[PDB]
Amino acid sequence: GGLVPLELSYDMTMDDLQFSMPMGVKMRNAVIMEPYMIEIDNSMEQLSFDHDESYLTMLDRHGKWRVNTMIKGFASSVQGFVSSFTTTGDIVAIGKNKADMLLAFARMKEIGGGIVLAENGNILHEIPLALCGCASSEAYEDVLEKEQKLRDLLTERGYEFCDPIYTLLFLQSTHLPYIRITPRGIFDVMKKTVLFPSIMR
Repeated sequence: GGLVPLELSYDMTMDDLQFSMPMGVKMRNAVIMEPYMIEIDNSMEQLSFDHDESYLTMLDRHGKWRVNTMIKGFASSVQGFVSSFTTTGDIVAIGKNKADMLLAFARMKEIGGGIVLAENGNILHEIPLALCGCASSEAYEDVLEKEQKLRDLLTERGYEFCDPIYTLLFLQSTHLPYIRITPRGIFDVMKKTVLFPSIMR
């Protein structure tokens, strides 16, 4: 557990894992994304491993809003993956098992923020916020280790692009084409309009 956990005003529940919009974001490379029409049944607690469409939920750090969409091409067997290591402070949850996503979120809060990869009821890997980037040169090695391991695991589970941290960091960047996830919902960068909107929690 955590003596000093991330004191978010909310816990992530199954109600934050309701997916309904027919459109998701598809990775062209590590950062460039385009709209795509979801081709699979996004009502299931567990998604199949024979495709590369994963649930993606973006959650307000303050718990007011959330965006429930799909990301195609991030991975094909990531069960639960949560990161609070964003420049906005907002929370990203990606995966194919809603229970593992909830578990990774709870564990992320327990360790005081950061990155948590969970799988089949267990925590596969975690990086506390202090080790997600090299804030202190003293910790460089540790950072590197924590990072590389994460890479390896994500690469084993279908992440084929160069840098998943890059991906996560630029999901909300409305100046990079072609579609982004914003507090107002998914966002068409070229037409500068909200597509399907966010949900008030």
